[PDB]
Amino acid sequence: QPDPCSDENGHPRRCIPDFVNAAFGKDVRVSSTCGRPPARYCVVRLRSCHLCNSSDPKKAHPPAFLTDLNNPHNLTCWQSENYLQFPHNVTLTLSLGKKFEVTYVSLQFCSPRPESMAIYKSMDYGRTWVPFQFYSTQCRKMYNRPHRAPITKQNEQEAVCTDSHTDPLSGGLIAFSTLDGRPSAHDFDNSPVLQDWVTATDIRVAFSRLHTENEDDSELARDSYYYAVSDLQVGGRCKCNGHAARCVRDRDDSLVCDCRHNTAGPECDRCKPFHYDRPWQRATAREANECVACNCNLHARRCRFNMELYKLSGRKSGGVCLNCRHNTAGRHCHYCKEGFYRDMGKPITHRKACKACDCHPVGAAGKTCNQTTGQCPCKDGVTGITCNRCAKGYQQSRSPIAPCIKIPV
Amino acid sequence: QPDPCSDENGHPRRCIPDFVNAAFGKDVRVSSTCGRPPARYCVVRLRSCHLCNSSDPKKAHPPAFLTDLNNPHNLTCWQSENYLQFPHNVTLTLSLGKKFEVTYVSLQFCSPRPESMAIYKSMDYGRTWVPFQFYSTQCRKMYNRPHRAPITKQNEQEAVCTDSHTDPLSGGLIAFSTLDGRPSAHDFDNSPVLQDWVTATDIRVAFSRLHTENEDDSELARDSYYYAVSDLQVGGRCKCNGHAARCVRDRDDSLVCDCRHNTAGPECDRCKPFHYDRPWQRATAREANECVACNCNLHARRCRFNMELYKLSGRKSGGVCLNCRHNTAGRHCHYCKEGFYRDMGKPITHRKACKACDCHPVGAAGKTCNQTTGQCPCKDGVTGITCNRCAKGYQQSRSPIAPCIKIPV
Ligand SMILES: *[C@@H]1O[C@H](CO[C@@H]2O[C@@H](C)[C@@H](O)[C@@H](O)[C@@H]2O)[C@@H](O[C@@H]2O[C@H](CO)[C@@H](O)[C@H](O)[C@H]2NC(C)=O)[C@H](O)[C@H]1NC(C)=O
Ligand SMILES: *[C@@H]1O[C@H](CO[C@@H]2O[C@@H](C)[C@@H](O)[C@@H](O)[C@@H]2O)[C@@H](O[C@@H]2O[C@H](CO)[C@@H](O)[C@H](O)[C@H]2NC(C)=O)[C@H](O)[C@H]1NC(C)=O
Ligand SMILES: *[C@@H]1O[C@H](CO)[C@@H](O[C@@H]2O[C@H](CO)[C@@H](O)[C@H](O)[C@H]2NC(C)=O)[C@H](O)[C@H]1NC(C)=O
Ligand SMILES: *[C@@H]1O[C@H](CO)[C@@H](O[C@@H]2O[C@H](CO)[C@@H](O)[C@H](O)[C@H]2NC(C)=O)[C@H](O)[C@H]1NC(C)=O
Ligand SMILES: *[C@@H]1O[C@H](CO)[C@@H](O)[C@H](O)[C@H]1NC(C)=O
Ligand SMILES: *[C@@H]1O[C@H](CO)[C@@H](O)[C@H](O)[C@H]1NC(C)=O
Ligand SMILES: [Sm+3]
Ligand SMILES: [Sm+3]
Ligand SMILES: [Sm+3]
Ligand SMILES: [Sm+3]
Ligand SMILES: [Sm+3]
Ligand SMILES: [Sm+3]
Ligand SMILES: [Sm+3]
Ligand SMILES: [Sm+3]
Repeated sequence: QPDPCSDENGHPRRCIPDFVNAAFGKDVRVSSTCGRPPARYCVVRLRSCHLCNSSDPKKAHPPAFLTDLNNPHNLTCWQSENYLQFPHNVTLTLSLGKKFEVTYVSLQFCSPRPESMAIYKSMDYGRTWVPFQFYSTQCRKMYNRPHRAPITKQNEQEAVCTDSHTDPLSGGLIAFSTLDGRPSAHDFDNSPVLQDWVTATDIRVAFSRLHTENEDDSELARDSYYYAVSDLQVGGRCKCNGHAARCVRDRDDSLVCDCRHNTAGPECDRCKPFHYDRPWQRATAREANECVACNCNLHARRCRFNMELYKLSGRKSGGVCLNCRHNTAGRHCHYCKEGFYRDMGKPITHRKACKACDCHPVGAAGKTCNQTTGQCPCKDGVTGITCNRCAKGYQQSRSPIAPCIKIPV
Repeated sequence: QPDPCSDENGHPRRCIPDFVNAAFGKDVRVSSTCGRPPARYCVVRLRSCHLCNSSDPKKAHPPAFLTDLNNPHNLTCWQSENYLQFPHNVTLTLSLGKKFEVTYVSLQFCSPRPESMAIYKSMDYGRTWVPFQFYSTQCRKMYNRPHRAPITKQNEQEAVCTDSHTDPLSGGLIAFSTLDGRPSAHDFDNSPVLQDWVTATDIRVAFSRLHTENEDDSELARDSYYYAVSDLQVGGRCKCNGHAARCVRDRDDSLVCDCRHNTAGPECDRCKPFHYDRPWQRATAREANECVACNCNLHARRCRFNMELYKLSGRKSGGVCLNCRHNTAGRHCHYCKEGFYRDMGKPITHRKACKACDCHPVGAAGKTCNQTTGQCPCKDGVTGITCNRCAKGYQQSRSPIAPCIKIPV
């Protein structure tokens, strides 16, 4: 069970959390639940009505039932409140509290499937919602949607209406594939819009009309106007952009990717401090697109990225250093500032590879060193890096203006 | 009659003024002169006394007579006042008002030569005097001097006493050679002390006892106790140290060498402004020892000499420049100061052969040029003297930190 982000040889490798039913176990918020106050429900010569009493445990159908274990034997099932009018839309809302890549959303009913329902998603933690899938026989009437609309390479963030659900009365499932039907699911791994389509922080499914005049017209309701669902599932992985092997509870229970590849953020959607030599790209299966640290030769704490710099190279590197501290300067603090010179004995990384100009006042003709070698501008007859000694064939005078005069012969 | 200081080829040549009788024509100052009031003088069986009357022109003997033309015929002669006691010293003082190199001092008497006289000189324009020559029979008694003292190579600034004058009564000369007798007159041209010995700004000759008991003891005087001199001469040249062809009247009649060889002063005893590359030596017959101008490549008005500098070379040059003005510096203002660089197009002498560092702010890694070539410290990929253009194989970025990034291939 090795590190999935760490390739063999300690290298980077794209990594994504286990695929899960994110709904499982989690508490779902339903607009209507039978049992409060207790009331009998007929179950349709099929009329065998039983009691839904919320208090009475063995005869209750709470929303908890929606998500717990479902085995055909001793199966368990939530049930909406009864005698629904027509205008109704009964809603189940699920809040993951983290961005997810959802592959499917599936419900299994104990009641007959709705004639109209609609799946929604929140990308924004519950403030606004988006059409995900529509199900109805009368598409244009109920949801104002073309029936079985086509999905071009454009307009493939389209939430379609379909009669697929209409096929049953004793129960049965209706499941929604997010990727199915889209043209660009060939290579989702590098699809910018399908990677956005399959993202949700909350999920909401809203039944809006039941499967019913022959007896008595179309108006008032009866014991059998209710919905029941046994198992809700949203299948998908935690949204980590491939830079994390799992999600996990942060400080203060805000579930978040355990980020890797020198990425940070809740979705690993960015690079980690001082790791800005390369732009944050989402990890594909080909290149793990980790965040490589800029290089400052140990003379800068902070760092910055320039995209031109990246583009101007072979898309190799674009990092930049800030306030080079040890009398260094340059993009990478690579060279020694004016007024100093590269101490060649120390290595550039060393705190003190930049040494100062204690050049000779009389000897040298200037104050500033060569910024590599240290050589000061020697007066005509003086030699040395400091210009602190007369060339051979010259004699030291007491004069500051000119020491080291020519001996002739 | 060409320039004697200017050798053929316009070169330097030692030059000295015409040799002269400096006393000639000049007014002499005598302590005693007969004629005021008129009195008869006996001239010694020789007693043929005539009249000295200062007013009476044809019978006067003023000091003017001492120096004017002297031809044996119609000769002319000054005469001291008469009836001199013994203590007397009668003095003739001559003031040249300029330093001279005197070869001889000669007097010709109409009276009998003194038994004691003494020649003196002033080197200091009349304040103090120095023994030059002594003449007496009683040397130790009169002048307190050894008779015919010898003249070593040392102690050859000695003023000797001699009986040379004693050999006559009707007249006759007594002349004094300054150089005669000295050992170092072989090469006076390069003798430091004989060149000093023969120097005088004033000359004074003092008769102190006459050439007389057989008749009447030794006490009171008679008509014939007087001195008379016909021609006084001091022979010599104007003291120019060989750097001037003649002396001549300055502003305000202060006679002075017309100095040459880039020398100045009254005696040409020094070098002329900004001509201090070589110490002032007196011109010998071998080397004219002119004053060579120091070199400042036209960037300094003033200049100075260092003797160490001269000694440190092959006694070649020792000049130094002051406040190099055109952003130059150095002994000769030879190089360009820091913050500038030698404009190689102009010649060093040009006002503007020092050009400034308008180096590139982004391109170059420093503010200061090479002080010869101008090259600034180029950042890694930039080329140019200003570092104002990217090297080939590099692409200009908008970044100040690093423009001119590597194109790879
Ligand atoms: C069911 O849904 C829509 C609205 O969706 C939600 O309904 C509730 C379950 C609750 O979640 C609300 O916050 C949502 O608005 C119903 O009709 C719409 O709701 C607005 C309420 O602001 C109402 O004014 C309009 O009739 C509708 N607005 C828009 C923009 O369409 C409706 O009852 C059901 N929908 C269908 C298609 O039957
Ligand atoms: C003649 O000379 C000396 C002094 O020389 C000068 O005498 C005058 C002509 C006048 O020029 C003075 O200014 C000079 O001093 C006579 O004796 C000396 O003179 C000083 C006077 O200050 C006197 O006190 C001393 O006797 C002498 N001083 C010294 C230092 O010797 C003297 O009359 C004559 N000399 C001889 C040798 O006979
Ligand atoms: C430091 O010295 C270097 C090396 O001399 C300077 O750059 C060189 O100048 C020579 C001059 O002959 C050229 O031949 C080289 O091509 C240059 N090499 C480079 C620019 O890498 C440089 O200008 C000096 N810099 C400082 C700050 O003194
Ligand atoms: C100006 O540049 C010169 C020439 O590069 C510097 O002196 C030379 O440095 C090189 C380095 O490779 C040596 O090989 C030469 O021997 C040096 N020549 C000299 C000293 O004459 C000099 O230090 C620089 N001066 C300034 C003011 O920038
Ligand atoms: C529902 O069950 C609770 C708990 O036993 C009880 O209080 C209530 O009476 C029941 N209601 C009916 C209608 O049986
Ligand atoms: C000297 O000459 C002047 C001018 O002739 C005269 O005044 C004076 O009397 C003369 N003295 C004697 C003593 O002859
Ligand atoms: Sm590998
Ligand atoms: Sm696993
Ligand atoms: Sm269940
Ligand atoms: Sm009926
Ligand atoms: Sm010649
Ligand atoms: Sm001549
Ligand atoms: Sm005469
Ligand atoms: Sm007698």
